[PDB]
Amino acid sequence: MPEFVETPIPDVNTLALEDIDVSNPFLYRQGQWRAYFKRLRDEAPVHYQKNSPFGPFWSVTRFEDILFVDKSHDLFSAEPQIILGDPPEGLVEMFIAMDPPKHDVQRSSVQGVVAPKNLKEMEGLIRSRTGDVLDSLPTDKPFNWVPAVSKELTGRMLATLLDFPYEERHKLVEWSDRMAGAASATGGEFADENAMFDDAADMARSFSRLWRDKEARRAGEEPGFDLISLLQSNKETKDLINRPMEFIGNLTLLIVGGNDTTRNSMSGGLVAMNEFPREFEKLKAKPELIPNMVSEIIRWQTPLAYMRRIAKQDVELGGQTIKKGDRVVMWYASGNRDERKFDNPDQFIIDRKDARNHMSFGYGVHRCMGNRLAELQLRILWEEILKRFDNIEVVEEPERVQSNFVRGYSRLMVKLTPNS
Ligand code: HEM
Repeated sequence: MPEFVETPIPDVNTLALEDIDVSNPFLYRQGQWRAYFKRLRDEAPVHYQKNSPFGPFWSVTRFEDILFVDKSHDLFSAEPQIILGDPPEGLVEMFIAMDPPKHDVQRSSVQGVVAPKNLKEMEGLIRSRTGDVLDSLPTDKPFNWVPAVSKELTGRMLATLLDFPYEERHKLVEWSDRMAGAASATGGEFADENAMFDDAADMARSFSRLWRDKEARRAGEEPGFDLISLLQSNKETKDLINRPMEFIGNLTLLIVGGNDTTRNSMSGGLVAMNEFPREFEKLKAKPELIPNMVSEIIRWQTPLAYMRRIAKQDVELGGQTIKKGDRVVMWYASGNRDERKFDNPDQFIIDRKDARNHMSFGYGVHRCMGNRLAELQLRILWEEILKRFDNIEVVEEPERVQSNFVRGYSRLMVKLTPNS
């Protein structure tokens, strides 16, 4: 797979409609994504690009149209992939890229790990880790929030969800980064197929051991609240290792789904607060805004820019005809900035009344399974921030990640001022 090398993105008004290529993974880093999507929403809301490095595709960029595509599982398929391109020549079936009814069967089998009753049992540990992390950070001198907080809290969460050995939690993050980030799939920075195969093999050995280990301990160990515990308590799933593709798939999806999304929500809120510092004063006055703010963070950031589908038949949309078999990209990042839905869509407004109606988790049968865990982690982060810090300043332009899919930060230099 060829690497994507950064070059300067031209002003969108300099281009013919036919030439707008929103698969470029530097649109986010260079700040051009907003104007590019505005033009599409306004002049070509259902747009066909016949020429791209990932092959041809439709872009759907308005909020209401994206809702329709996402909810229309009768017209659009999630199979075989939901990223714009393709993973390497043969690398792990996951229910995010499956249609009902098989989709439903697989998702039902793992969804209890994020049931409300279950999340209630994790809350104390999340809060204690969050507090410990924030207590460890330097004050009045800049540090990189991305490894210090966002990645650190996330890797700990991911290990808790499996019962993954805590001292090896980094491997979950690294394995997930390499998959999420294949150049061939998302225009991401990872171009070595061999390292992916090694990760795939190593992750399958690691999961297979942890399963056999936990079976051995469950003898007389009480089950915890992790996914593997729960799967080996439900009679339908207790044999899951005897179906290798479903076993590796469901576990991998859980880890990949919550890895960069939560990390980038955790980083993105500081970026939005730094761009609209009045909001942080508003928050300090009205701390009961935290739950609505979490929604507004998630909007505003939109951690995953899109999900892709294939048209099961010809479909009329936005004054066009999507043909059977065409790839179709639902641009959440565009829909969350659609002024037809959200007034002043680029402003971060903690008390925005319809923040909860964001599409960052999508809608329909694939709507994010981990949505409540993400919201719980983020509320707790901000509760714990608000107890400790009078200000939280970003001191350098953030470095943003190369990807058409992930909307994230690799460097975020922050200076904290304690309250007393
Ligand atoms: C802010 C954080 C998150 C964002 C923005 C996010 C976003 C998404 C999106 C856009 C989808 C597919 C939606 C669609 O196709 O309509 C999805 C699915 C999924 N997410 Fe998340 N997610 C986040 C956090 C999490 C976490 C923490 C986990 C796991 C603990 C997770 C697990 C999943 C899974 C398993 C699915 C597949 C659901 C299915 O296909 O039925 N997500 N997520």
